Amino acid sequence: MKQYLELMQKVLDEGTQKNDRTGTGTLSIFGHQMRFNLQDGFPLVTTKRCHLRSIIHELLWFLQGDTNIAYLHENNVTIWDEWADENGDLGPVYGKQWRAWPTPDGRHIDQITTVLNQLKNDPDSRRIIVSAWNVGELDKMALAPCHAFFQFYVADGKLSCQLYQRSCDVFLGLPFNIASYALLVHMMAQQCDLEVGDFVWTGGDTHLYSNHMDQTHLQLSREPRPLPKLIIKRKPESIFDYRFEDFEIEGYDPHPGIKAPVAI
Amino acid sequence: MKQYLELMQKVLDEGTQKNDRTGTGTLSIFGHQMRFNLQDGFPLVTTKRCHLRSIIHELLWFLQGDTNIAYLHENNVTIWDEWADENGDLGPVYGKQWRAWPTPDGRHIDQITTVLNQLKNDPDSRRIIVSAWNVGELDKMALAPCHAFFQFYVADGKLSCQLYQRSCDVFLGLPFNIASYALLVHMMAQQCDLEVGDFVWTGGDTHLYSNHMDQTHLQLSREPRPLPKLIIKRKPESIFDYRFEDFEIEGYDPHPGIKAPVAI
Ligand SMILES: C#CCN(Cc1ccc2[nH]c(N)nc(=O)c2c1)c1ccc(C(=O)N[C@@H](CCC(=O)O)C(=O)O)cc1
Ligand SMILES: C#CCN(Cc1ccc2[nH]c(N)nc(=O)c2c1)c1ccc(C(=O)N[C@@H](CCC(=O)O)C(=O)O)cc1
Ligand SMILES: *c1cc(=O)[nH]c(=O)n1[C@H]1C[C@H](O)[C@@H](COP(=O)(O)O)O1
Ligand SMILES: *c1cc(=O)[nH]c(=O)n1[C@H]1C[C@H](O)[C@@H](COP(=O)(O)O)O1
Repeated sequence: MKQYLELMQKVLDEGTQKNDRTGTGTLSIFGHQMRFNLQDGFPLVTTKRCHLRSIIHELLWFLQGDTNIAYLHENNVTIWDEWADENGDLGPVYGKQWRAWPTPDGRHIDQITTVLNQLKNDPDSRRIIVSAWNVGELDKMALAPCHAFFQFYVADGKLSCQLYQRSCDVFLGLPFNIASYALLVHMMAQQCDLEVGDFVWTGGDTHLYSNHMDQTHLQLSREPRPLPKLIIKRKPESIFDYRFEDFEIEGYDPHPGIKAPVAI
Repeated sequence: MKQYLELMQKVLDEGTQKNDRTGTGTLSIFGHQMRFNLQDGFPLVTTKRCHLRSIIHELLWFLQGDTNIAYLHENNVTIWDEWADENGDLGPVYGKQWRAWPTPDGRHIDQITTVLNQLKNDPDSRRIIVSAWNVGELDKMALAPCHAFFQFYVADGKLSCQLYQRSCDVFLGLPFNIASYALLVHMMAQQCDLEVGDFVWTGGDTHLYSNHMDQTHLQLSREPRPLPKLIIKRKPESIFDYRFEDFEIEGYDPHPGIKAPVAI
């Protein structure tokens, strides 16, 4: 995508060399924003082939309130393998926080149900937020939340969403993240009888790993193609009733995929 | 300031009319980001006279972990009066969350001290964050956190900070929020022996209240003056030991003040 390739180039041009947690080294910038008019098409990267099944299953897994990779494995999704324990658990990550944020007194808050009811009963609200950044359970998570905070917004019958990503691996994670959130907005809009608006992505530490330089240069030489179109084939009784089988992508004609190692 | 005045014009140029919680009505845009290089000068609005006295006291109050307006009152600051109860309490708002975020297992996390330790021992960390968005305690708060989540970053010996403000009253609140955080960055940098970098402001629902329109156009007809300079006269033993008297703002020649009603 135009704005994705531009960020990719910006990181190369203005990035500072940093020794990161993995000891791999990164080139990074701090503070960046992008906006995607979802009406213009589904923001799935065309300069390299991305696989929807992993994106879709991870999102459905999140909405289930699940934190164990078992489900992901039943569907051949291996993206979280390197951080799960002997028992396949990742800790109280995204899924647990979305559906059952634990209160200090033992209760649990379901942020997704709250958000649904807000979009339906009070769309003008400036508090339609979901946060995965639970400070009191951070030490129990396999990896701290990358996409950690998002807010919904409704104007002119259109639903927009802004994500704050504290840490962003531009080559591997960013394409997944954008598509995952674009997808959720479509599901939310469908469940709330709203049209899709914009997806605004805001990043904190935005980086390119040193061992992704070749892959980046390769990708930067490819011309972006027209964005695909998402089609939801069924309308479930609720936001928790979607299945992988309900999503179809039309007109996705990307450039060949590019392989790259993950920083553990 | 140039960045601030451009934002106002943007809200006016592409904002949508929205109804709101206060019943006032607003002109609103969703998603915006601006950057202030702190080395260029202290970002205190010059197109209208701002009162640094209240900005400073509110910040020291936050750092103390206080949520009762008594302290503010003994210092003649009345900015939080309309939301305080009979006892002057605001509930577990900013001060409490920054200094004592309650965990489900009975602990309390001091996010300010943790951040300070991170800046000293692991400045390259991508997790130097402070969150006021405690989902489990939102129901006890007089008003949900407007400036809800901020992240620090270090590069080239300079300290940067990005704030995600979920709701923003452009005319009244924003000048306060910008100066407040720029002040926090200076204090943090002085404690960690770092230079001041950039302050990146990101907003969710950014709006102008319907009853601030005349004031807004009056302000926009003014030319910004040179930014003032911030001088810290002492280096306290801890970030919690600053006093109002340690700060001095020089070269501040603002245009006349413009009064506007606050929406409760
Ligand atoms: C974001 C996110 C979720 N995640 C989780 C997640 C967890 C830790 C991380 N760590 C680092 N260093 N970068 C990441 O982007 C990252 C992402 C992902 C994990 C792996 C792949 C990945 O290896 N992608 C391959 C496809 C492999 C496959 O289809 O199985 C690719 O080339 O695209 C993508 C996303
Ligand atoms: C942000 C923030 C902190 N706060 C708290 C705070 C709480 C609720 C809010 N509610 C609304 N609708 N807008 C706000 O900006 C806002 C701000 C402020 C509160 C009041 C003023 C205010 O009345 N502005 C006058 C100040 C006069 C005085 O000093 O007493 C001004 O002309 O600036 C500014 C900041
Ligand atoms: C985390 C997972 C995700 O959804 N998106 C991402 O891009 N990432 C990346 C960021 C970073 O490279 C690594 C997480 O490491 P850290 O916690 O920031 O040190 O995965
Ligand atoms: C809240 C407090 C602050 O520091 N700064 C702000 O700009 N505000 C504003 C935002 C909004 O106009 C109102 C809070 O209302 P709501 O919770 O968003 O409905 O005060």
